[PDB]
Amino acid sequence: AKKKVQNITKEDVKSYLFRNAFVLLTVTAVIVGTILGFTLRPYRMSYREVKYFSFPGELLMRMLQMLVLPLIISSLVTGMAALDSKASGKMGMRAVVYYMTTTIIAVVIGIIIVIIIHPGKRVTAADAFLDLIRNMFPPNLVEACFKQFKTNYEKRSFITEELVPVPGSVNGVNALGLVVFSMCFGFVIGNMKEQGQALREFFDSLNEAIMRLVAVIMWYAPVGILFLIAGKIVEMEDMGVIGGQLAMYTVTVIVGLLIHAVIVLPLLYFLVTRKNPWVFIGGLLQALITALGTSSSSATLPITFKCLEENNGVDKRVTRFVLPVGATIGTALYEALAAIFIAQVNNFELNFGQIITISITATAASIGAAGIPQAGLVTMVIVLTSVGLPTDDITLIIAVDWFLDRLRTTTNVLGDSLGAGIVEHL
Amino acid sequence: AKKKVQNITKEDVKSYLFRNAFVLLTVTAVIVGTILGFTLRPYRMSYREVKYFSFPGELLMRMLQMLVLPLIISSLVTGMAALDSKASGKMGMRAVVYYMTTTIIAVVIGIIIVIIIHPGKRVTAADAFLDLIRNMFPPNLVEACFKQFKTNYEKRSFITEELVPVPGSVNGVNALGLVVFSMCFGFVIGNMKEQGQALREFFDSLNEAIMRLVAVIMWYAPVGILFLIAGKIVEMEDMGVIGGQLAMYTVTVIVGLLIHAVIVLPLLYFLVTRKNPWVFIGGLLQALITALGTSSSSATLPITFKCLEENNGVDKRVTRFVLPVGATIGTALYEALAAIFIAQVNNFELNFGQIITISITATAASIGAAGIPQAGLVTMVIVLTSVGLPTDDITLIIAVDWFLDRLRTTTNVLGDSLGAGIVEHL
Amino acid sequence: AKKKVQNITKEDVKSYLFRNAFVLLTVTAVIVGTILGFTLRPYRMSYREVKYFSFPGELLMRMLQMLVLPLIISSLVTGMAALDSKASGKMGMRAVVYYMTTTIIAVVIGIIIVIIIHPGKRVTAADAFLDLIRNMFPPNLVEACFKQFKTNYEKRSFITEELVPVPGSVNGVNALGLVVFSMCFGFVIGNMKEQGQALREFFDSLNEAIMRLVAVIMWYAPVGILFLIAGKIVEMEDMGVIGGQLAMYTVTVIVGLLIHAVIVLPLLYFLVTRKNPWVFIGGLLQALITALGTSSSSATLPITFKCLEENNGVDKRVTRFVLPVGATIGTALYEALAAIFIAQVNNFELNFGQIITISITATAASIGAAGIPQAGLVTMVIVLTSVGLPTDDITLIIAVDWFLDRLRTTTNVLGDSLGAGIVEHL
Repeated sequence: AKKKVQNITKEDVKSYLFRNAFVLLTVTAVIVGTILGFTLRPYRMSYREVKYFSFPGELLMRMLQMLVLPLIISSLVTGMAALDSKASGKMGMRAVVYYMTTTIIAVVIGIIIVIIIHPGKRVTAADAFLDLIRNMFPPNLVEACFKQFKTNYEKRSFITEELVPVPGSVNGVNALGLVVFSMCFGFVIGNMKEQGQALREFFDSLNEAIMRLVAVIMWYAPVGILFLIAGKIVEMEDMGVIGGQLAMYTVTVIVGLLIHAVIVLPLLYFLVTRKNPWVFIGGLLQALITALGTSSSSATLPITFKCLEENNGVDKRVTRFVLPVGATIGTALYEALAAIFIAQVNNFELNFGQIITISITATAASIGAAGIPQAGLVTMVIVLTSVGLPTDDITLIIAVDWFLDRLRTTTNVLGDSLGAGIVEHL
Repeated sequence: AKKKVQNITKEDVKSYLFRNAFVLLTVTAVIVGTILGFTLRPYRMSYREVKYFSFPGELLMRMLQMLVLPLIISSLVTGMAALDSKASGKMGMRAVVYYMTTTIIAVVIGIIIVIIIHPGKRVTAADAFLDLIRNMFPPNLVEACFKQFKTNYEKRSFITEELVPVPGSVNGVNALGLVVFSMCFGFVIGNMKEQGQALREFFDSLNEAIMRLVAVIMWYAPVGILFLIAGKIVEMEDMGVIGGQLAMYTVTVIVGLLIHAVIVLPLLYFLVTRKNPWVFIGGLLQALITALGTSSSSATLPITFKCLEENNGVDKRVTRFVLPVGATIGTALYEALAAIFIAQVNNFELNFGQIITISITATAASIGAAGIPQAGLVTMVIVLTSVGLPTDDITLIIAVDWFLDRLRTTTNVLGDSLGAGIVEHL
Repeated sequence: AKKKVQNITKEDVKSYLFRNAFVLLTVTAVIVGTILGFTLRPYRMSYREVKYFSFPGELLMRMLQMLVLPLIISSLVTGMAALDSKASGKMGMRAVVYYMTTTIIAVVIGIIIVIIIHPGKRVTAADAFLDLIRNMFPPNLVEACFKQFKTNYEKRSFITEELVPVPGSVNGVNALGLVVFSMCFGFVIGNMKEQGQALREFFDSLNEAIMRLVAVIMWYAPVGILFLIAGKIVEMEDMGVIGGQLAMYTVTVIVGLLIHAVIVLPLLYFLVTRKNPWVFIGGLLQALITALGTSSSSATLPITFKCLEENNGVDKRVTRFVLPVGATIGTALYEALAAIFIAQVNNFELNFGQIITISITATAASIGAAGIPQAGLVTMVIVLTSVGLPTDDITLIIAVDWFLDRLRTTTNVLGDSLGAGIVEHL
């Protein structure tokens, strides 16, 4: 093995460097930012100076929270429009219901994990659920863009001392109502065979425009993350506790992802398929390695097709339509983990009623996240804008997201292949 | 007569039940809601409990006030775009001017009725008219979505004690500026013969999408109205006065609709046509019966064409273009009645200056209301959002709207047929 | 010469009157408004009365600040989309870079002039530049529509007395972020050869719709300006100082425009072309006279083509693509002059840090102003909404804009012809 790399060590790496430039550049940026923040700590310097130095970080944050809304709305509209055309039968509905219930299982197991292990170091619950149910329908799109709905207590109703609710408003970004409206509108427009042809192409072109808008603006990410890390490290005190907290987050996410991959998914596969998933893993290991390496679901998609066609012994007839609609419709688990950790870090009360609300917000946020490989930053922007919490804690959760992205894409390919197998069985 | 129904009484009603399911379901929902509210009155129960019980009612209200804006704007844009194409001559302008002046006569006679009979049991007038004239042009669409313009008095200007005006803003929904901007934009895009072809189809497809969005979401109306009635009945005290007020509203609306149908309209018909409208009624009674039964103007539209073609002795040449543009461009009278009653119920001052403002708001609201048969709820949402008054009083005015809808559609078919006759004469 | 006009004095002026009706009507309206304001000054009359009288002026202002946003966004989107198609090579990028650097030279020379002559009679500068850099990316389009970002000082941070910044928001219109987002989106959609074909036509049709929306609504301008002048003259006291200030503005703008025309532009032409610009002026004087007369760049565009083709001895090959993209992509100088004068009039502090911000705002505002000849009013609305200052001072700066428009169009044709020559040389 070591002899082959000693024979291939010739000076031809420029093509490989250019093909995988983004990951190396962002890793180097993170490393240099951490080094600069550590070495700039002794030099005491003012708050105005730290804002001046760290401006590009929040500038990148501002650009991403520009991109948050049109990206998700247009991508989900396009996906919903394409779902009806490709999945014209009952098996497509079966597949989407299967994927919905699997992601519900993922989010509930994740919330149970975060409740029981505590990674961080009716009075409101009923009100929180009530406000979520109301939040599915904000006043309209314009209000949903910049403020949510939140119940208050005006204390003057009706010898009268009670926790009387009263309507109120809270600023932020209301994705949940927006995302559900987008889902319904996409379903309606996809129900069109010919009447919606003109409308579908315009939204698709807008979707591709937003795709390349995200793509071109992401080349600024290295220096922005560099400066964000450098600015945030020097102003944050007691590095030991934050390091312990980020280590606990890393352990929590890695353990949860592996257990969801290798217990609940094999169990549900064996429940219905009644076959051995180990042979499936042996057949698909090549595709899994390719997904781990490239860290791109779309790039390894033909590899997955060929692997399931030749090695896994899967009938090819079902494969053209279940996989693409499923890909467009484990990300929710990671969103919920990040959101609950962010809520826990800033000493919030963390009631048992808001946990379900943040779980639903996270699972709705990740439906139309992006088609880019490195979608961690945009997803974190989505969830932090939808929940309203401050978005300054990006650095800690993105300092390790490069490996979490490989884990995300490998879990995605496992889930997609097993869904293809289960719909082949049905 | 009774023998025919005794011979047709065979057990084949499922098709008729399915065809007219919506009206029966909503009537049953209203009846059961009234019964439940009456029987739940003795059981004393808390305000939090009543909000919990009545949540689906305001949930339906929230969905309708979502649908209020895109529905009206897109429907009116499509109607204005189609008006220029179908009505390419001076007779189309004559017809639209005729319909505008008839609806002005309707709204003014309605406001005179509500002033003189009082169905309910320069200091501001000039300012109100000034603010309406300013309100035709809000800052822009985004501001018009969620807040209007309202003049205030800051009391500190220029030995200086005067009612000095000062600009201000009031939250709500500004339909009037939005609706007039939509009318102007639709006229401009309809002036295009070929350049606006691409833009027209996109808006038309969006219009059909909103049509079926309203259609699919209306299947939730029965249970929502059930719960709204049940929640509102139990919290409202002194049922006698509210029953008297709703009876007075019913008498007012029915009397006004009949008098506008059988005095002013026949008088203006005889003024120009110089013919006997009684023969017209005899010719069109079949179409009137069909409109009363189906309660759908679009469904009885071919019936109206065939009736005017064969029985009324009307030349067919004019009929393809006057009727459809007129239908798209008595509803304003009912909107004004409901709005003035809602204003009178909550003990508002009801100055002589705001009556013209609410009349103009109502007549602008009903122009692009909907194409659905049961458009009462959406129209009430439109007017209550455009005026800013609370939208909790829907139940009282919709408890009888099933019969008012038949009256509305029969008045609409009378007006459309008489307009077709008058433009045939010209 | 005088004999020819004595022979052409026959009574055929109705065609000329109709062709140039707008300028004569607006000049007559301004004159009559000034006369009415002067003669109504002795008649003392109340503030409510003056608002009643001057309502149509701010009504016109409201309509223009309706038109401000869609006009600029759609026109710039269309221009950016058309730029890539027509300018498919490196010479188009060279031309746009040349025009950008020329307009930067214009705006900087204008700001130096206004600083040195004073036409009117790190604490914030660094903060102002920081807020401008942040302002390129507002939260999103909806927030950018009605409020900007402005830094504040909360005075409670960390024995702690410092000018600590804190984020804040200020209402208005945020064109800069909107305009830069529009530029980027237009570039992205213009990069499409076939995929963006469907999206481009819809935006182009919307652009033409907005064009004729501006055109049709401008027929109301005469009476609106009449009433605005009449209302503003009578309420403004000490006419002498305001007359001196407007005379100083006229001198400043005319001197700056002529010096930018006949020093810096000929110098840069001689630097690269190494030819005599006087022969160029002799060749193009016919086109310059036509531009001065018609005051329309588009109308005299074929005249400019024929003049450069036959008299200036310019190769025709380059001329189809450099001129149109340059026209769509001296106006910035006039915008900056007007904005700095408006800032100076109302006794603002006028720090050395906000001057660059207002210069950048003005130069970004004029990029997608309009294609209409009399675009002064709309441009002033653009700049006053983008800066947030009151928009009541339109009358003083538009009382002479008829001649400034001829100067603007002649400077535009000089610049376009010299750019065509310089790109022919390259």
